[PDB]
Amino acid sequence: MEFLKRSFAPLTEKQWQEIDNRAREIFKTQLYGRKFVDVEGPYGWEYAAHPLGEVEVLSDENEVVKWGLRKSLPLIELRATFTLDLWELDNLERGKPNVDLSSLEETVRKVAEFEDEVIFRGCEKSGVKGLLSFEERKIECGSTPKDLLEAIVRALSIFSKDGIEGPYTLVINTDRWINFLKEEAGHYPLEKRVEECLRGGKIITTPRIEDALVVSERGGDFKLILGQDLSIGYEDREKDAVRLFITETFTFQVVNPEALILLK
Amino acid sequence: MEFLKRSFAPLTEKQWQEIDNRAREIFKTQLYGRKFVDVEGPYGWEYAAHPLGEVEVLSDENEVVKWGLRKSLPLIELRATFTLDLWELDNLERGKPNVDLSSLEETVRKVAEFEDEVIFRGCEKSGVKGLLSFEERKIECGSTPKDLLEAIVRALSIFSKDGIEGPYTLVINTDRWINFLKEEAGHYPLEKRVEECLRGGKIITTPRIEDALVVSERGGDFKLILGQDLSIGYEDREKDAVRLFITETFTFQVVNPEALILLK
Amino acid sequence: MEFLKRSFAPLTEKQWQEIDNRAREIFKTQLYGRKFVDVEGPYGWEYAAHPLGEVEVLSDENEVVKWGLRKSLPLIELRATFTLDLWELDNLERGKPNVDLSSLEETVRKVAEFEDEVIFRGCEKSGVKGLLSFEERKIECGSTPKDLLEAIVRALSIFSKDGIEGPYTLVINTDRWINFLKEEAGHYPLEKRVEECLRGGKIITTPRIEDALVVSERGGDFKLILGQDLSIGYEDREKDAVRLFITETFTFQVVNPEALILLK
Ligand SMILES: Cc1cc2nc3c(=O)[nH]c(=O)nc-3n(C[C@H](O)[C@H](O)[C@H](O)COP(=O)(O)O)c2cc1C
Ligand SMILES: Cc1cc2nc3c(=O)[nH]c(=O)nc-3n(C[C@H](O)[C@H](O)[C@H](O)COP(=O)(O)O)c2cc1C
Ligand SMILES: Cc1cc2nc3c(=O)[nH]c(=O)nc-3n(C[C@H](O)[C@H](O)[C@H](O)COP(=O)(O)O)c2cc1C
Repeated sequence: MEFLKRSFAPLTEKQWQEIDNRAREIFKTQLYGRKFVDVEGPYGWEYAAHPLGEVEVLSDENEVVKWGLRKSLPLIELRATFTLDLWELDNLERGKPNVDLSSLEETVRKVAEFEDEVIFRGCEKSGVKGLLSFEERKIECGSTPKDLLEAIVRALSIFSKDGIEGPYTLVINTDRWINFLKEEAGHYPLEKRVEECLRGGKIITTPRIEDALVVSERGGDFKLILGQDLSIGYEDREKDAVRLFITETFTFQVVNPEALILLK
Repeated sequence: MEFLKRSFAPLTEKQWQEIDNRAREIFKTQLYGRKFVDVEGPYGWEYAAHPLGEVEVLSDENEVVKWGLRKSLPLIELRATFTLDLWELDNLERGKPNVDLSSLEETVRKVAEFEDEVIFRGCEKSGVKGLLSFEERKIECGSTPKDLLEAIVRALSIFSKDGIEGPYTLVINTDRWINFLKEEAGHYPLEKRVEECLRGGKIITTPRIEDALVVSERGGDFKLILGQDLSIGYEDREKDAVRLFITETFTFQVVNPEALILLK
Repeated sequence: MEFLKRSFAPLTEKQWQEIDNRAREIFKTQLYGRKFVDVEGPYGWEYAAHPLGEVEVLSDENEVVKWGLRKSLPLIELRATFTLDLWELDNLERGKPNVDLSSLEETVRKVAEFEDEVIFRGCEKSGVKGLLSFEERKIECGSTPKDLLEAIVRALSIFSKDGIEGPYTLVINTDRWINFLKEEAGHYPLEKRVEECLRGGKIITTPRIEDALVVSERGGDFKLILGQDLSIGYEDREKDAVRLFITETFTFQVVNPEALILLK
């Protein structure tokens, strides 16, 4: 929106859309949190807190007018600034297809890592509890593919007991997955066996957690509340480059922990 | 709305509307805060916090992704419960015009006093700063009517210097006003002189502050944010009476302190 | 107009209009000169001098081609620059109602004081003669309200003798007015008596002169020639704030001194 001072940057429309395309690609391929959680629609740049629907009573028991504050979740606003050399973008205007945007790539990766850290591990300052903070939803597993399949079927049985009925995904670490493939030596596609024992589910390999994780895709369980989605604006010009920034206002909420099962 | 479990109370429509009329009368005549502040429209029972439009940066200066929470004002939810004898309301159904509602009257007065305390003195727990907490907007005065008129004209000059241009009101204590009338012995109507020196303003006498107070009615200066306006619901029936409650979700915000001048 | 480089400032339309509203309020409430003088319409940013309709003959008496320059009043162009923190305005974009504009307020007050100094006391460098520079239009007065009323009726008689017939206003100092009220102890509203003896006039209390002053509102007596009215533009960005400026091109002319009577 107009708060992103994009129209005041010394960048043409083509340069802005190239930066936007690069950031969108990297964000789309590196936002592992947004692959299984539900994303609540942006409420605007002015959104400040998400209602938790609770009252914290702070009055004495003898008082006649008993009152209390309303519990809410404050929104986390992040701004990561990066400088892009202006001569390289002017070369983009000259016809250069491969324009150097390494600073933009690094900043986008850092922002995606920060958002995934908030989603998975949470933030204590903002009051958000991540996926990995629900220890009561944990079941053990082994390093054998048979152990993984048995853990998956046990997780499905737990989901059925809890009333969770929907598509299931396996959020497993990349290295762990690489290893599980290693003990699978020609017998059958391990990914296909996992998907079959996931009742037609899919596998999400992410370098954001150490152990594995199983969630249900039925929806309405894992909200990602957005005030303003990932956006790029302009701050100032440092006489050789332009200092752009990536901003996003958001919070996270695990509504139903029963739709979550941690392995190992 | 339907959260107020009014339809489950053993009260007919006539009894509910009599209770509502009595509460509305007492609230209308005893809500001195709502006589000069601006009332933002109710946002619903689900409103939790009012955006302050600020960011509290909580990241280190060396971090690449600098972030911060969004500042908001939590809503104060108050519930004051009262029991009304059911036989008296059934007598209301018999044709009794003067039905005993003394408990309702006392509870309404207590709720109005609580809201005015929040508006004027504020609450530290909820982060609201009241009118009387702005000491930098204070000018001295005397116990002589001439001193009051001079203080009023000085307050108007201060308002003109600050750019505040609108209708002005005098929020003075009842006893103080009674006294100022006492030193006015037949010379001229003191209220008329005050209103003339207020540039056509009016006088609000309230037993909610000790000293006097001057505000401008131009609007957009003193917001009273309402989530749910003053409403009456039903909790339970104590085998002889019905335990009804008065609920209200609200917060207060002094946007422009320049529209406020405290006397004495 | 486009000379005010407003479109090149890192401010959205909302921020510009908030700054404009604040400046307009303060200017409207603090421009005591523009409350009784006639304001000639803006002639544009290119206006340079106001014709006085005179010729200053600079040729010798023996010359055959006698010539002379045309007398004019040069326009006074003022630029007062102020820096507004950009983070506070971005908070305005976040939803903050009370945005800090203290620098803007101080600069607006300084500009208003400068314009009133030009109007009342005048400038010797630009050739403008202010209201207080007409000593031949002076009548004595006293510190008693009766003395003020007698001075007002004498000023009206002088106006009638001079042929000035129109609405009359009293431009009196704030402190002086406060005092005159002080000697008025319950007898009658002194402002009403002054307005009645002003033949239905009004009272303008200003902290811009020491003594009092009486003028007629008939019009066409006190011109405030404007080239460009009070406007706000943008100069540069100091890497944290934006250096905006307030500009105005104007001069002043007392056409008929007979429409002016100074008290004390
Ligand atoms: C701020 C506040 C909010 C309350 N909200 C509710 C509510 O949503 N539902 C409810 O039944 N009681 C509510 N109450 C009151 C009590 O929880 C309970 O209903 C009852 O009034 C207390 O009865 P007791 O004296 O047996 O504890 C609330 C009280 C306060 C002070
Ligand atoms: C959470 C957050 C919010 C920010 N919001 C703003 C803003 O609204 N406007 C702004 O100009 N800078 C904002 N910044 C950045 C700085 O305030 C400033 O603009 C600049 O980026 C810092 O430059 P410095 O290295 O000279 O301090 C924000 C930074 C963070 C971490
Ligand atoms: C620059 C200039 C402007 C003059 N303007 C006027 C004028 O507006 N009206 C006028 O009657 N005479 C004007 N005069 C001339 C004298 O003021 C006067 O009219 C007459 O010509 C002189 O006669 P004298 O020889 O008796 O002085 C002007 C002369 C000069 C050099």
